[PDB]
Amino acid sequence: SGFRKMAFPSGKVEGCMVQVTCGTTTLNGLWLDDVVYCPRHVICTSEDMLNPNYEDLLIRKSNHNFLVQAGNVQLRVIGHSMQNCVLKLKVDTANPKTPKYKFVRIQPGQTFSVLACYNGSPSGVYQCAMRPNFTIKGSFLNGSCGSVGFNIDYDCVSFCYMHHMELPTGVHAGTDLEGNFYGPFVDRQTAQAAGTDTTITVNVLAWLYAAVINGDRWFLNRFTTTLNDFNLVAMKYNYEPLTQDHVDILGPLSAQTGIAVLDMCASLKELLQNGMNGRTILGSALLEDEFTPFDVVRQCSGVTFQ
Amino acid sequence: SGFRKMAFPSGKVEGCMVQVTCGTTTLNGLWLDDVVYCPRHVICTSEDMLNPNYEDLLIRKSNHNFLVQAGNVQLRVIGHSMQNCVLKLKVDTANPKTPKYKFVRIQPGQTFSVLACYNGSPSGVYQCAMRPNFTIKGSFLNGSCGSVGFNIDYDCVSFCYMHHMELPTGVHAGTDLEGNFYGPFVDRQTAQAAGTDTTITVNVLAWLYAAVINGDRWFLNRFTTTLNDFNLVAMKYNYEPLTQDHVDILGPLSAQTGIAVLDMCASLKELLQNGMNGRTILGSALLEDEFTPFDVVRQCSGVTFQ
Ligand SMILES: [Zn+2]
Ligand SMILES: [Zn+2]
Repeated sequence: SGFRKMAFPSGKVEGCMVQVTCGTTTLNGLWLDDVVYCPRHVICTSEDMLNPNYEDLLIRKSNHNFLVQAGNVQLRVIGHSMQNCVLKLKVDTANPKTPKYKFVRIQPGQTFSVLACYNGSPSGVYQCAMRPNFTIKGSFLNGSCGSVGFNIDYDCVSFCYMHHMELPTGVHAGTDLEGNFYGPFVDRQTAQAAGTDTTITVNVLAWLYAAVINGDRWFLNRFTTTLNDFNLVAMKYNYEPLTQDHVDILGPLSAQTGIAVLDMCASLKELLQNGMNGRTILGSALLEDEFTPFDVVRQCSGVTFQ
Repeated sequence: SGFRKMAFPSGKVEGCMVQVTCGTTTLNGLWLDDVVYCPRHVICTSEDMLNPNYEDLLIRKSNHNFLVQAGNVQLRVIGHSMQNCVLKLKVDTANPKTPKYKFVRIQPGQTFSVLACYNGSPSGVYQCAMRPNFTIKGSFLNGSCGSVGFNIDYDCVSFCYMHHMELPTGVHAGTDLEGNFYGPFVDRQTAQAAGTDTTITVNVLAWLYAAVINGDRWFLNRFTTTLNDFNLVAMKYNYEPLTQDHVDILGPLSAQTGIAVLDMCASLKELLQNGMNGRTILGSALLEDEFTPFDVVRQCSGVTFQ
């Protein structure tokens, strides 16, 4: 029993981590097989990214302006290519310590674990969601660029995010593992647009099911609703509105608890509409939205495999 | 910038983890050098722990009623001894994958990371505090016994906790790595006393400093106080009262922010005494107490080494 926001174990990743140092400016890369993945602004000492022209900067660099460290050596680089916002760094050896992976483009609302790193060394691991405006609300100090975010199920790591920048208003932006930003963001030091951060409605509902499972089943009430109904309260309070894919994802949670998705929607509104002040759900004074319906089925219910 | 409750990277530990299976009943152990550490109630199928006599149970077992699994094999056990609430399981090989460690008896108020495991395999990692009543507010399903909690600084793992039981009221109890429970608890299935869970006052203060650092410096107010003053509000609201070791631990935080420990105490009271409703601190609607002053200095300030 209990409910914690767990990260995936990070061992499979701590040994894909390396240092990438161009001239100056030191940051992290991901060493898989015989390649190293890193933010292309490693090559920026030029006029900074107050207006950088990456393709013209990158041509002053040769194959061996690029030193990496993996615990202790070099790795010698026998090639490079810029691929949207990522560098690749062809090295001479395959990482003995590479596991099964894919890259994937997570879509907002979903969760991953971040292994925060500084010049190649693990600092910590935390769980996060990609906000509906494709930013993450992270914890990153200077030197953490290139840190990555991953999912696991088997012994198979599904790398999904690479940290690139801190926005001028405290939030974090990055790429998938082939260098396309999430969101409209660019890897320049300019003030970057950023829309409305919505609450991930489907995730809040998963968490209210967790609360019922793990003891706290007394935010429920005696009313019920339609999806059109709830969405007009939803839309109003800055929640992502729900459709039919959400209701079906919630399926077995409604089954193990014996509560219709729609009656759960029904009690959330009274929390969203006329609520405000007092009690407690699974230990939070807020509605949490960084658990997906799968995160819950794990922390309570339905084993995975290993 | 930002502030997250990070766990330590768990790779160093995922490879100290093994399965221990007696007859039936399967749970986790810790495989260090040529020894395996596990809850002694692995040997309980006897009348259950509704009243178990461990020393008489343990004598029906021989050296090789005890099978462990480490990823794939056995480890053959060439000895055993019961040491308070832990088993040891003398095995024939040293874990090739053991790192630098100690055992330590954490004291309430401090934090560690938990690697939640099931029959030898990692599920996840989360950060927690030992509550002042020597329980932890965890997330543990059936089969997680033997999961452990650890601290890191170097490449040196300081194992500090081993999960033993779930109390009848939802909370978790365990031992240090030489088998003495934290708290007055016993490894029997009986209703176990459990005193008042206090808020770790010194940790709340560390977190309010983090909020000032990481943007949120407007819970501060125009008053000040004495330690005797605050403690009488403190005592009243079920906070651990502060002394002089707390004030000094908070030292450099007061230095980087330019705020006297006592003026911080001063604003907390207005939050503790006449407060109630509205705003937001570092994203929480509650006063968080699972960051120690060291956890903060890390997530913001003062690197460690590696
Ligand atoms: Zn970067
Ligand atoms: Zn146990």
